[PDB]
Amino acid sequence: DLIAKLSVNAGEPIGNMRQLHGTSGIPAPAPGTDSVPDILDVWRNAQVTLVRSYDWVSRLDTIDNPTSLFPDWSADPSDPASYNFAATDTWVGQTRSIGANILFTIASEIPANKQPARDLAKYEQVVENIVRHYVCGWGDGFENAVSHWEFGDQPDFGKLHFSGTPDQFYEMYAAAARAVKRVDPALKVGGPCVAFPLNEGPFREGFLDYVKQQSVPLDFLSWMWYGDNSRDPMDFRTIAAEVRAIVDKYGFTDTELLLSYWSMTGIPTAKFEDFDNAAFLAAAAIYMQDSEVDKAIFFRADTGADFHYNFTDPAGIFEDDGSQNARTGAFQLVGQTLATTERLAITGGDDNGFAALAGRTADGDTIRILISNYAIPDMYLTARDRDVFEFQVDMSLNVPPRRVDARSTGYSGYTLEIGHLPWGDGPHRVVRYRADRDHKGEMLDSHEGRGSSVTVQNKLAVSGVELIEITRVS
Repeated sequence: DLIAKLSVNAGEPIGNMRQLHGTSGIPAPAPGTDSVPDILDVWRNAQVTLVRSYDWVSRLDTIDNPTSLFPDWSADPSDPASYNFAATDTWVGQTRSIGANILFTIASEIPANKQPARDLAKYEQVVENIVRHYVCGWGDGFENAVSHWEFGDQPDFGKLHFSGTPDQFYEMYAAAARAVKRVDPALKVGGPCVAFPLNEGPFREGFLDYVKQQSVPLDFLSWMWYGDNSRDPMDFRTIAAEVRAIVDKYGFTDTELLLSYWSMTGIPTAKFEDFDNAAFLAAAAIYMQDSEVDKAIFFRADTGADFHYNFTDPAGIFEDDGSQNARTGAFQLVGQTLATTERLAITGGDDNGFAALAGRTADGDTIRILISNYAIPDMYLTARDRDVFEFQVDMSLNVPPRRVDARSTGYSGYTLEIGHLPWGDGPHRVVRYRADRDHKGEMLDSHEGRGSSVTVQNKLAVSGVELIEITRVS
């Protein structure tokens, strides 16, 4: 029995906690998409802070399409009646009602249609009034509902998401950026959602070169990463460092890095245990808290019901019927930890999958200590002959060298000493929540005590996630 030894100083912040708990997916029914469960309250309890809109039925299709935001491209682009906002309005309102911001992805109806825009001038006008609808109340719209506007989704994923040329993609990006900034310079615009971020190409170097040479705004560079071929929660930090270096190389030192998709698996035939995945995503969140990632979108916090490809994506962490499990439990405990504002020092975790993170709320009355015990499986600790991952859709991408020395320490439990509780030595409450092979994030036990220090110990086998919550008792 190997027992990890953790210590937290609860009385002094080391710095600000960074709110990286973004996600994508459909949280509740909307007109025309009413078959999905209502899980919006779970997003609220998880303290989701950012929602990518791409998986909604909220596409700006480049041909005529009833479900598109502009369904008839012959219609008057100045008339609100020409726009189809109803379902998107519902999802925007749902997202704002839980206090989350929106990353609105401007994209065609992938995969049914990936053609570029036929009429760039009209495309630009239509993008601008979509923005005005969600930012300036245009056409019975919202005020300041969408802070981030993304153009693109995996243009380098073969021709499966974009069938135009790179030049056509770049001009479309510039039109969208012009329209967003014309509505409100304070809005953030970016792209292109690189699918293969360690691969040179027209949508990495060629995209950065274009926005530089043509002086196009780029508030964030967006990209994706999945753990399919590593199962290593460290990957997101590793990739972000490399992306940061390439973006800086083009002079874009103020541009943020936005992780538009991240998941243990992104291959639609991937197989995994619920509890392994839960521990992975908690460890990944902890590791990327110290990284070049500035904003992150977990893929995907719903049932995986995909109304574009018309299947159930296994990356959807909820059960088909909306019910909960270890993944949804870990998702909530992570978000609650990331919602603290003052990060606290925790010492004794490691970089081989026993990840720990501590923080306290702004009012000082709640300490949260998040612990994931995750083990990279043995078969993923073998170095590859060649650091390229090949998969069927036949495609290939560059992957980082595997961390062959990152085998789990194999802890079976932990003891945790929290000192200097900030409200003093009076009454406090200790509550523990667990997501593992037997639990879905619910509370396991609790007690009340006194003193400015508290010691907590538990068995916590690999593939388990635990949240320790310490509160002042009134």
